[PDB]
Amino acid sequence: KSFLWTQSLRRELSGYCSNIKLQVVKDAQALLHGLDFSEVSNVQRLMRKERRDDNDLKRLRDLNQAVNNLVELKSTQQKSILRVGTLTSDDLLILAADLEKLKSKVIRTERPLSAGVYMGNLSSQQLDQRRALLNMIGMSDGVVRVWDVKNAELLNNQFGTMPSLTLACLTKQGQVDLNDAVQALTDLGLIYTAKYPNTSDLDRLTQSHPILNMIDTKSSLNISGYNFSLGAAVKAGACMLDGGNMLETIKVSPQTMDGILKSILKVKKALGMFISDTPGERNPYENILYKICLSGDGWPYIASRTSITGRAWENTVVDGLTYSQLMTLKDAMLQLDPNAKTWMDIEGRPEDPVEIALYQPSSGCYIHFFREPTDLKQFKQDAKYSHGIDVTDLFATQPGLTSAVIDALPRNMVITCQGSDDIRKLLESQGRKDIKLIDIALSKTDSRKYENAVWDQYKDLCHMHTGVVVEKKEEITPHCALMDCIMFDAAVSGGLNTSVLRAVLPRDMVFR
Amino acid sequence: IKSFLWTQSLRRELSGYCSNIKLQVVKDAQALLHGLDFSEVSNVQRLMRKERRDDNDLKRLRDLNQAVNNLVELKSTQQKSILRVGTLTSDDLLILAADLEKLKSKVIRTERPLSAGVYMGNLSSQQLDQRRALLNMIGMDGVVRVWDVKNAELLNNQFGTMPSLTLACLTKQGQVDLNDAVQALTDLGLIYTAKYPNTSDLDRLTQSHPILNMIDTKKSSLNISGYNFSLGAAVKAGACMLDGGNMLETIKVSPQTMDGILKSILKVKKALGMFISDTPGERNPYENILYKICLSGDGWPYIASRTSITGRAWENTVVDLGLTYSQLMTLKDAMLQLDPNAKTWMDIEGRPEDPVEIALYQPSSGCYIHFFREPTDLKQFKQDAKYSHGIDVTDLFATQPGLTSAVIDALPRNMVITCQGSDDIRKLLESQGRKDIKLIDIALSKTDSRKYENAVWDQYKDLCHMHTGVVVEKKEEITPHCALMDCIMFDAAVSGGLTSVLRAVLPRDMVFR
Amino acid sequence: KSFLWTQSLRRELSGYCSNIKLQVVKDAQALLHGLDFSEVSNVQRLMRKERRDDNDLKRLRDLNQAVNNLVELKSTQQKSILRVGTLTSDDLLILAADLEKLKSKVIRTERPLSAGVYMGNLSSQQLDQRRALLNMIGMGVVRVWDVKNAELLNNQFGTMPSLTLACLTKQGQVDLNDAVQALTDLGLIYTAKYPNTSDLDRLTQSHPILNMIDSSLNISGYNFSLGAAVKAGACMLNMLETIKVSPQTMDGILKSILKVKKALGMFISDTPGERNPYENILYKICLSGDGWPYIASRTSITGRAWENTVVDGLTYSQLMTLKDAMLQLDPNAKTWMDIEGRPEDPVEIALYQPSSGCYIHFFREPTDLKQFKQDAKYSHGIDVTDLFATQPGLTSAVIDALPRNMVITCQGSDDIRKLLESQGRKDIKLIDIALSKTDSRKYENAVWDQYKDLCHMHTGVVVEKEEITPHCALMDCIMFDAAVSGGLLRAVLPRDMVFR
Ligand SMILES: [Mn+2]
Ligand SMILES: [Mn+2]
Ligand SMILES: [Mn+2]
Ligand SMILES: [Zn+2]
Ligand SMILES: [Zn+2]
Ligand SMILES: [Zn+2]
Repeated sequence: KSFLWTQSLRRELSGYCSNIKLQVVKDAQALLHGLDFSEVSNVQRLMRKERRDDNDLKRLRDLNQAVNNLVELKSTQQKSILRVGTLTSDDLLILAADLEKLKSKVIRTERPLSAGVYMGNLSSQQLDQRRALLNMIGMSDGVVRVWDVKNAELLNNQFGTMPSLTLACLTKQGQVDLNDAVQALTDLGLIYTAKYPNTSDLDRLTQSHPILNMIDTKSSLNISGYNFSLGAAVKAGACMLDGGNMLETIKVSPQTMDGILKSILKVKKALGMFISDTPGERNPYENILYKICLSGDGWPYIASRTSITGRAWENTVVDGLTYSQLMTLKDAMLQLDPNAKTWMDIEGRPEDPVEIALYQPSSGCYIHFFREPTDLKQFKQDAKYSHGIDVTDLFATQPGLTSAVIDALPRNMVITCQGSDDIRKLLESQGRKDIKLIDIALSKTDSRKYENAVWDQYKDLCHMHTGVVVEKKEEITPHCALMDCIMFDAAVSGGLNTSVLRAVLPRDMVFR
Repeated sequence: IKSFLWTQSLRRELSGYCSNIKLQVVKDAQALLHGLDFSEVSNVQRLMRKERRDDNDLKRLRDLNQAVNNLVELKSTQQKSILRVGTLTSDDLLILAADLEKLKSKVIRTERPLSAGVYMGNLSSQQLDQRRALLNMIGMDGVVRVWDVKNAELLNNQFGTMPSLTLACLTKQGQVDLNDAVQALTDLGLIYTAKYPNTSDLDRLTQSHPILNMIDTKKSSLNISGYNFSLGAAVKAGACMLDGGNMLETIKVSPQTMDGILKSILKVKKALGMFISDTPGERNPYENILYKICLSGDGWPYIASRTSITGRAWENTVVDLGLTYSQLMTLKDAMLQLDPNAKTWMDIEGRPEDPVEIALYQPSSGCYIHFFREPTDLKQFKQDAKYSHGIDVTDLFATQPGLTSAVIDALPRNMVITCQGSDDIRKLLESQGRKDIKLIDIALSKTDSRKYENAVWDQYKDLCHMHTGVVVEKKEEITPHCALMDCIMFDAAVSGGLTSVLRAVLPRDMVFR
Repeated sequence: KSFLWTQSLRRELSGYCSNIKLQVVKDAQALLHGLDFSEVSNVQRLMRKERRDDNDLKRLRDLNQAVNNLVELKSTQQKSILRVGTLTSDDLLILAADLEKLKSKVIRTERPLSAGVYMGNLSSQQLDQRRALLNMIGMGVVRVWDVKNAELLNNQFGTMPSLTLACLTKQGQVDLNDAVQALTDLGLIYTAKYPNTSDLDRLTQSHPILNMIDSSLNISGYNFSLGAAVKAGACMLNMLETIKVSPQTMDGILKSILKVKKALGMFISDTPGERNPYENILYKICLSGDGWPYIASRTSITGRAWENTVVDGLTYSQLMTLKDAMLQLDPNAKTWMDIEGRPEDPVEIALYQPSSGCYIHFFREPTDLKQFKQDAKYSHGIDVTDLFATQPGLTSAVIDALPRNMVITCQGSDDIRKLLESQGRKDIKLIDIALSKTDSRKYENAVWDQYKDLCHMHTGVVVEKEEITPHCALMDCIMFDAAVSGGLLRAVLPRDMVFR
C-alpha cells in the first residue's frame, strides 16, 4: 500500500517535520491581498485547452512568478553533492541507482506532453499500445502533444501544488471566508492522518463543509497548482494540523539533507519500497525522492518551487544503455513518423562512426548523437579532413546509443542519404538489413549550396565541431552529420525555410 | 491493533445487514429534544458521579430511561431466540454454546462486582494488590461496591449508549444547534472508517468543532451510562452519521436474519481467530457483537433503546443441540465478597459423605453461599427427605454439579467457621483437604436452636424453594430442615433476636443450570 | 562509558592488583620451551572451520590441558558461598539479581553456538531478526559446535597473556623481547584509552610482530585478537587484568565492584554479545574464589560463574533466554507432543522432533493433590516432593513461544487440544495418530534402554493387579514415533532453566 509507505515515512521522518500553519495562512493571506484571481481564472482556462502554445506558457510563468513574489515559503536554488559520511558507500550506490530509475519514470511520464507521440498511419497494435501510454500519462500531422513550445525547459517546475495557493484560490474562487476554507482543510487533513481520503469521504465532508465541493476527486498529471485536485486539497490540509508527522511539512537544509535521505533508505529497505518502471503517477517514494533532490534548501512538498531551474536528478548528484535508459529511448522514438521522408548521415567511417543523425524535414524532428571511435589513428585523420571533433570532447557522450537507436528504428522505414554505401554498411553491421535506402546523388557543389544558410540558422544545435578542417591546403567548414542532413534536404527542395527543429532524443541521453 | 482488524473484517462480512439510518437517528434525537426533561438528564449525571449509589438513585435512572424509551422509534423488542441446526450447522451451534458460556463469565465478572461488592478490608497486601487491580480494570464494613440495591436485576440493560440520546444531549446540554452536533459527529465517524478515533484525533477535531470538547476523552466504557459523554458514545453516534462504511452500529436483526448474522460472525471468527477473552474489563469487538446480537432477536443491537429488555444475552438467546473453567473463574471472583475475618456459620443437609445442600452465612454483612448436590446414596437420601430436608431428588436435577469441591476449595485460609454440632462440618471439610479451617461448636439445645424457626421462614422463605416433602418426627409433621434457614436461625438464637435484606454470594444461574 | 567503567574499576580495585610481568613472562618461557606449536597451529585450523565436532573439541581440550600443565598462573576449583557480613543484606540482593541477569545474557550469547538456530523455511522477518542475532554473537540449523556434551565447551576459550606472548614469539618468529616491547607499548596506550584500529596500525609501523593481530566472540586463547593483545600488554606494565582473588579477598572485591556500579550506574545488559566491563568482571570473579580471574589458565575449572558463586512464573531474564532457546525448533518438521497429568492440571510435558532429535521437556506442580495421587499410582509414578525442585511458569511461557501454525502429532489428540486451547493456541493443528495400546508401546523397553538417563522423575511403583513401567511424556513421544516408524537427542531447554 502506497499509504503504508507514507505512514512509514511519517514515523521515521517525524523529527524533520514542523508546525507550519501560521506560515501557510500568512502566505495565503498575501495571495488574497496581492494576486489577480482573474489571471488565476485565466490560467485555469488555458489548462483546460487540449493544445497549449508559448503564449499560454508565458501566462502560466508570469502568474507563477507573481505568486512566488508574494509568498515566504519558497525553495531556493541549491545544488547538493552527496559524499560518503552520514550516507554510506552502499547508500550512495542505492541512491544513484534510484535517481537513474526516477529520471526514466519522470521523463517517460512528462516529456511526451511536449515532445509528442506520433498517432497517424500505424498498425492496430502500435496505436493500441501508444493509446495505452497516452492514457496512463494524462494525455487525451498525426502527432499528439499538449505543449507546443520553442523551449520545453521552460515547462520545468511550473506545475507544483502549494498549500497557500490552494487555500487562497479556495477562499476567493469558492467565495467563502478564509476561516471556512481553513477548517474544511483541517477536517480533511485529520482524515489523512488515517487514510488516503477518497470520493466517498469527500462527499460526506462536503455535507458539513460545502467549500469542498470545488474539489475534483476523480489524477495529479497534466495539471497545475491552480487546479482543485484531491491531492492539492489533501496536501493543504496536512499543513493545517497541530502535529501529526505530516511528510508535507518537511523542511530540508544542507545540514539535514543527508540524514533525511538516510532515513528514507531505512524505510525503503524495511518495506521493499521501489521506483516504478512504469509511467504515470508517482508512488510515495518516487515522490519524496524527487521532491527532496530538487533542492537541499526549502520545503520539498509545499514551497513555491516555480523559480527553481533544473530537475531533481540534475540538482542532486552522487559523488551500454541500462534497462531504464532503453525504455526512455523507446518512448522518445514514438515521436518519429515512420512514413515520413527521413535523411540519415554520419561522420566517421561506417565501421567506426562517431556522429550520427537522422532528420525528418516535414515535422522537423531529428535524431543526433555521438560515439567514441575505436581506431584513434583514423579518427585524427577524419578530424583534420572531415569533422573537426576533438576526441576528448566525446568522453562526455553516452555510449551504446548506436545499436540502441538503430535497433529501435521503424520496420521498412525508407531512408534518404548522400553517402548511400556507408549508410547501408552501417545499418547491415547493426543487423538492420531490412531498411530501404534512397541514394540522392547530389554533386559536391550542389550538396553544399545551403551550407552557410544551414549553419547560420542552426549552429546552436551542435557544439562538437571545434577543429580546423582543411581540403588539399585551405580551411573549410567542418562536416556535421546533422547540418549535412539539413543542407541536403534544402538542396533537394531548392530552399531552406525558417523552422524550429525538435530533438527526438533527450539531451540527458546523448550526454552522460 | 488486533481489534480494529476484527471490526473491519466484521464490517465487510456483514455489509448486507448494515443500513442507512442517519435520518432515523437524527429524528429520534429531535423527539428527545422536544419531549425530554434535560434537567433530569443533568440529575442522572449527578447520580452517576457519586461513588456509592442506592435504590432511589436506581429508580431515577430507570424512570428517565423509560422516558427516553417512550419517545424514541429505534427500540429493541423483547424476543427470545432458540438456535437450532439449519442455517447454523451442528458444529456452529457448539461453537456458539462454548462462546456464550465464556461471554457470560467475562461479562458477570466485569459487571457483577459493581453491585455484589469486593471485600477490601483486613487482607494481606498481596490480596489487596490483586483485588485492587481487578477493581481498576472494571471501573470501580470493608466492602467496595457502586450500587447498594435491593434487587440487582433491576440494573440489567439500563446503561447502554444510544446515538439519538448522545445527539440530543450534546445539542441541548452543549447549547449548540443540532446541525453543529451532527456535523461534528460526521467529521468523527469518517476517522472511524480507518482507525479507532483517539484523544489526539478528538483534540484536533475540537479546534474545528468546539461541541466535541464535551466528550470526556479519559473515560472508560465501564461504570457509565447513556447520559455520559464518553468517546465510545460519540464514535458510535458518529458511525451512524455516515450512511456508509459498513458500520456495525447500523445493523438491524430480525427473527428471519439472526441465524445468518450469527453465521457471518462465525465465519469471521474462524479467519482471524477472534475469541472471547477471559479478562474482565472492556468488551473486544467479537464479545461486544455477540452480546449485543444475542440480547434480542428483534431490533438494533448497538443503537436502539434496550432499557425495556429483561434478561441477559445468554438468557435471551439459547442453543438447542462439574464446573467449566469459565464458571470456576466466575466463582473465584464471586467469593471475593466474603469477609474472611467475620463470623461465618455453616450447615449442611445430607450426611457428610453425601451432602445434598450447603450453606454459609456471614450475619454482619448479610452475605450467604447456598447450593445443592445430587445424592450418590439414594436409599439414605430417601430416609433424609422423610425425616429432615423434604427435598425431592428430581428437583436436584436442575442444580449445578461440582460446587461443593469448588466452593470449599475457594474458602479463605484460616477462616473461622461456626456451627451447631461440628462433627458433620469437620468430616465434610477434611474430605476436601481443608484441615486449616478452625471450627466453633455452638451447642444449642434442640429447643433453643429452633426458637426463631418460625420467624426466620416468615422473613426468608423466598430464598429457598427446594423443600417440598412432608417431613415428620416419630408421627407429627414438622417444618423441613434447610441448611440456609438453619444458619440464620441458629445465629438468631445466639443473638437473642432476628430484620435485614440478605445478599447471595453465588449468582442463581451458577447454582442452577 | 566502557572505558570509564574500566578506569573506575581500576581505582577501587588497586589494592588487589600487583605487577605480575615476571610471572607472565616465566609462564610464556615455559610454553615456548614446553608446548607443541604445530598443535597450536592445528587448533587454529580447527577454529577456522564453520562446523566443529567432538574430535575438534578433544584437540582443543587436550591442547588446553597441555598449556595448563606448563604454567603457574592457574586458577583452581573454588566454590564461593556469599553470606551476610562484609557484603550487606542489600549487597547480596543486588549481586543475586545481577548474576541472574548475567546468566541470561551469557547463555543467550554462547549457548546458540552448540544448541543451534533454525535458519530454514521461515518468514522474511524471522530470518532478518535471527540473522541480527547470529551476527551479534559472532555466528536448516546453524551451529558451530556439534558435540555430544556441551558442558565440555565450558571454560575452554579464555585468553591468557602468557599464551598470547608465547604464540606471538614462536608463530610470528620474533625474539621474546621484541613481543614484550611491542605488547608493552600497547599496554601504555591502554592506560588512557582502549587502543583502536588506528593505534595498532601506528604501532605496527615500528613493531612488526603486531601485524599478527586481526571480537572476543567465538574465538579461543590461540587466537590473535586485539583483546588478547591488550590484555597481555596490560600485564607488561592499576590494571584490572592483574587482580588476584582469594577466599579471604572475595567478599571485599565484590563490595568494591558494587560501589563502582552504584556510583556509575553500571548494569548487566539484556543484549547478547560482547560483555561490557561489568558483566566481564562479575563473570570472571565469580568463576573461582582462588586465582587470577582475567589472566590465569581457567581451562581445568568446571561450572559457570553463576554455579561457582552462590548467594546465601519466569523472571524477565529467563523469559528472554527461553524465547531464544525456542528458535532451535524447526516449525515445519514433524513434532510429537505428550503430557502426564490431566489437560487442566499437567505435571509433565514433552515435545520431540524426530528428524533433528531436539525435544522440549519440563514439569509443573499439581494443583489437585488428590487426583495427582491416582495418576501416580496408575500412570506417571512421580513423587510430588521431587517437583518442588522444578521451575514453575514454563507451561505458559513454552506454549506461548510455540511457532505459529504448527502441526503437532500426538496419541489421542483430545488432551493436547484442551491444553493448547486453554493457553490460547487455537492455530496449532493436531494429527491424532490412533495407535492401539499394544501397538503404541511396542518400543517401550527399547526407548527406555536408549534413553533412561534423560528423565529421573519416575520413582513410584505403577500398577494396572500387576507392576508396569511408569509413563513418561518424553519417552512416549519417542516410542510413539518409533511405532509409526517401524523402528527406533538435544534438549531445547537449558537444564538449569527446567529446574531451579
Ligand atoms: Mn556528412
Ligand atoms: Mn440443618
Ligand atoms: Mn503418555
Ligand atoms: Zn555535428
Ligand atoms: Zn433450603
Ligand atoms: Zn519423564
